Amino acid sequence: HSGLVKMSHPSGDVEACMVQVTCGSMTLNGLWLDNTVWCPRHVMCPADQLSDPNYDALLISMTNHSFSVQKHIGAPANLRVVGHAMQGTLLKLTVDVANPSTPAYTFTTVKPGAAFSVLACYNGRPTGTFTVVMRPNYTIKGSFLCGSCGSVGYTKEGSVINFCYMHQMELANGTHTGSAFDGTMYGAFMDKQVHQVQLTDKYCSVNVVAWLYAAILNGCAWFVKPNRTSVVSFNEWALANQFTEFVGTQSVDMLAVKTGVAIEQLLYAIQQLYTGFQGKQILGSTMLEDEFTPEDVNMQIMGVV
Amino acid sequence: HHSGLVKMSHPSGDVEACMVQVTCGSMTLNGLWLDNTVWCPRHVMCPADQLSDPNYDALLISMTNHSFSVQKHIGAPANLRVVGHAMQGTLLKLTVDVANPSTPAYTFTTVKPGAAFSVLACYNGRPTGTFTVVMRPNYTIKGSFLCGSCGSVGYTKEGSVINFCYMHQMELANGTHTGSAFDGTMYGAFMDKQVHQVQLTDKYCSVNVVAWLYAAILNGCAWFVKPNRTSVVSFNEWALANQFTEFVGTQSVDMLAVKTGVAIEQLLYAIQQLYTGFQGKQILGSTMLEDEFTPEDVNMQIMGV
Ligand SMILES: *[C@H](O)[C@H](C[C@@H]1CCNC1=O)NC(=O)[C@H](CC(C)C)NC(=O)OC[C@@H]1CCC(=O)N1C[C@H]1C[C@@H]2C=C[C@H]1C2
Ligand SMILES: *[C@H](O)[C@H](C[C@@H]1CCNC1=O)NC(=O)[C@H](CC(C)C)NC(=O)OC[C@@H]1CCC(=O)N1C[C@H]1C[C@@H]2C=C[C@H]1C2
Repeated sequence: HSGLVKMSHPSGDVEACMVQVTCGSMTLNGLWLDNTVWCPRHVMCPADQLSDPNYDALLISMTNHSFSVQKHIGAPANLRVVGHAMQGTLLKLTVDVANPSTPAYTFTTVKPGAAFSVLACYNGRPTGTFTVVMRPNYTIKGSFLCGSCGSVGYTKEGSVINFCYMHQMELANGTHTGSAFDGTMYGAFMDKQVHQVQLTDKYCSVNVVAWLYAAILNGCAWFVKPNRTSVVSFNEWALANQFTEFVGTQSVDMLAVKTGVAIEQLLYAIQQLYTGFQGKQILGSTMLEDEFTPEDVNMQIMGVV
Repeated sequence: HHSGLVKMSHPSGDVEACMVQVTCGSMTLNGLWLDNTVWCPRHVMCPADQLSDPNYDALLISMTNHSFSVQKHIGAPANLRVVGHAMQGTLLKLTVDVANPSTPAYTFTTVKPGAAFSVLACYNGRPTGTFTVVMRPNYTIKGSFLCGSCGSVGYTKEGSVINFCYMHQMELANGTHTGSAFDGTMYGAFMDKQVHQVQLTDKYCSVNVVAWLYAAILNGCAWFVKPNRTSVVSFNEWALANQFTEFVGTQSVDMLAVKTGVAIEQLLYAIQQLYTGFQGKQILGSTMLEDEFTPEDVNMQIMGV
């Protein structure tokens, strides 16, 4: 065993922020921070109108009294809405009570290849947690059912929660996408119930490098050769072979120092392994793995945060 | 026949009233003053001899409120007292004792590749020029910035609301530029330190090339239009093999297709042929594909939408 698992942040601080938002006949989840509740704006749309909503007119049609916000877990509460606004694909509802359990937090956009934790919620109740990597095509391979919209994704730096994702939709191929908290959708997606052009996914090269380092840290290094491929040369190759371009980080550099294996050795290895594992395995796998980040490998195997 | 297309920025007056000079030690740059907050690049704290690998966490802890001098030069001049300081990603959040009386209605958003925004280029807190750029697919912009321009801001405008999307940070080796969003993340994989950085490959923005071909058709230049069509799905496979972004249609593109009667798929086919060479002909005075004008630019400037 590699010692790697899909590891999420503990979810308790975020659980204490989750609420149910109802607007007429629709209901979904919201995030209660300070005096604000964030939720997907399509809670305003009638179920027979999700294909072509005019969110501007829907917002005008609403009053503060049109929204009901309920906290179900912990100490239950019904929150009076005293203001409402739209930002991109999210609603910003102002409530009369500040969440007493508001954690230290920021809003940040997550980048392709980076990992974050998701708290899956239904009717304002947390039901599970998992971690995903933002794919190069700005989808995530998640697990979301009807009623999950408004479920949140986040990272944590120290005690500060960095909210990066609010769930909106499932694509035809079964992957998922949603909004950052500036209200933009990830990728080119729109929050309407129409089939949409979803872009080509790629192998995340930096994460494949991290995984090969995890294998070396486990004493599995049959694929390591003296041969090296430069970052520039690898990146020209990656463009032709459905890999993201490799951008080194201090986290990757720490793996290189610990193992004594240079990044360029693993970039050469990836080019060979992409043509076939030749009947061999790496960490029990016969294919490249890009769902573990350099930070994952440093933390889980080396204890370096 | 001049197309009627120019690089058209928003009037800058609303944003000029928000620019300030921020000085820390012997480093100076520009800041954005909204309500009681001044945003600026965090490398204002870094000594000029330390920019290659700054310890920004240690630098921030060493500062006091008195380390920062904030001055408004244009309009009604003022020297603003800093009463709090914090770091959000690659930006500093300085709290000042007086709210900007000229704060416009505003939001913070992230701009996506191919989208246009306006830039107010500033030096020592003084606006000096305005221009418009499109975010490149490698998350750089083709700007015009010199020493002292950091903290210059980019924005779009929806109605009277200014959507701030960019704070200038650096110039890359190839002469292009990049910066931060106001969540503090750098665009792309870039880091705000003075070191060599991998530059991802740029691509043609297919949606903008399509917009430009519609501009040509609207101007009576339609020799490249044929009955032949390429589907979006087929074009996007071709695009990944030819350094184009994948095409995602929008309502703005659809408006161009309806006005001209030329289907998107006809222009996707045309792009594929034109990319191999214009065969000695010109389109709107050019012998190569143009991707610096958006569907919205064409709708606004040519059809007057
Ligand atoms: C919000 O809770 C919900 C989350 C979804 C539900 C299933 N899994 C999820 O992650 N979001 C939606 O239902 C959104 C709402 C939009 C953004 C206004 N719609 C959505 O995800 O739609 C998916 C696709 C898009 C086209 C479409 O009709 N459709 C639904 C599928 C499901 C049924 C089988 C085929 C169609 C109908
Ligand atoms: C802030 O005012 C300033 C704006 C720059 C100045 C020139 N044009 C701009 O856009 N920003 C900087 O000086 C930053 C500071 C960093 C982020 C701490 N550095 C910067 O822009 O460096 C640019 C230099 C000069 C041109 C160039 O290629 N380059 C990058 C360095 C790094 C590699 C080693 C030498 C070259 C390549």
